[PDB]
Amino acid sequence: MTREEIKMIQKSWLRVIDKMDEAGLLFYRRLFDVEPKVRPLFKIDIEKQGRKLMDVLNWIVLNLQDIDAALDAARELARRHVKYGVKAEHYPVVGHTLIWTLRKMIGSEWTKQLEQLWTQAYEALAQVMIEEHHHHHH
Amino acid sequence: MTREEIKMIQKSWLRVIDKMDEAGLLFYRRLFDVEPKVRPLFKIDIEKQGRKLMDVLNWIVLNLQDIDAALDAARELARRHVKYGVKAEHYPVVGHTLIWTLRKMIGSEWTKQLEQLWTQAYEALAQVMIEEHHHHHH
Ligand code: HEM
Ligand code: HEM
Repeated sequence: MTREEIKMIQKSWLRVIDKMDEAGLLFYRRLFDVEPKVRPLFKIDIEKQGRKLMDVLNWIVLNLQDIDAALDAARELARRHVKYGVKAEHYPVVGHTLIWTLRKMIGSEWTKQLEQLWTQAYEALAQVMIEEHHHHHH
Repeated sequence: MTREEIKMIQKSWLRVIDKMDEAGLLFYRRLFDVEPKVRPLFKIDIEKQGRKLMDVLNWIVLNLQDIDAALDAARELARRHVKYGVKAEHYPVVGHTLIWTLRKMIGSEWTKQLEQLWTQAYEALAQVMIEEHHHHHH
């Protein structure tokens, strides 16, 4: 997840916080209208102090903030790559070669699911590093 | 990222480690055949001690292990949800309602990019929690 991405997530979260109570009511009312069967899981007076919307939003945001902080190490790695002469345009071919090599080495135990997981993991990490390359790239 | 997912990633990583040197050579040879222009970024004798494949694989795996450990808190949250009477089948509607509410509250500042980021973040967290529900679900 890139810095640009977490920034726009945080900004939209702040927008909801600004209208927190209104947003929370809207969430409950929509939830119970689309799926009345979950209504009994909540207090009869749940609108008065329940915070379902924020419970979910805050968990997401707090988790993403932890992941973003951890990715500072990847940004440090990218800065080293700048110094190695590596450019943002080089990341796709390394990724393709990574998957090509894994497919070869794992053989008949390689699966579409594995290919997807490794592809998504590489692509996400590469996107963080590419974002850093762009900042130093003169 | 679910426990099932990180397990299959780790298993495939162990398979590569078993043939680490062979895999590393294959990676370099493929890389330089598809993109000879990156060859000068590497030592003339890079096959002898370079570890590009493992450098990338290990970074991915070590990052994913940290995220998996952090997700123990989400599994704890899911266990509480089991006790609240929540079922795996309830997660989609909460997610749809989350996005519906954000779209409403954010209005003309809501974007397809924001919708995608929030959708993916919710879906991923929900998948971790659903996996836990399945274990307790009698
Ligand atoms: C997600 C992608 C990548 C990851 C996780 C990664 C990881 C690493 C790591 C851990 C090192 C060891 C040195 C250090 O920590 O600074 C390294 C070195 C290096 N990487 Fe990467 N790298 C990635 C992408 C690339 C790309 C796209 C290239 C382009 C050719 C590249 C070329 C190099 C070079 C030239 C070195 C130093 C020379 C060497 O180790 O032989 N890397 N990389
Ligand atoms: C990713 C999805 C979800 C997240 C992050 C989440 C988060 C939370 C949190 C932080 C709490 C406060 C209590 C605690 O920590 O145990 C809570 C309570 C609760 N949640 Fe969730 N939840 C999610 C999905 C759901 C779903 C799908 C339902 C189904 C209706 C649900 C119903 C409830 C109920 C009934 C409570 C306790 C009663 C209340 O707080 O009013 N949650 N949830």
